Amino acid sequence: PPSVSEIQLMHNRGKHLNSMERVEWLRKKLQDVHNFPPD
Repeated sequence: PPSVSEIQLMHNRGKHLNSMERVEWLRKKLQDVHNFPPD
């Protein structure tokens, strides 16, 4: 489980900075904001 699976295999995360990951997944995870139409 290398960098290709540091997402699904690694939930411990924090593998580089990840702060660049977070702010992105916020919008696909917080409640994933794409659900505005899919309400």
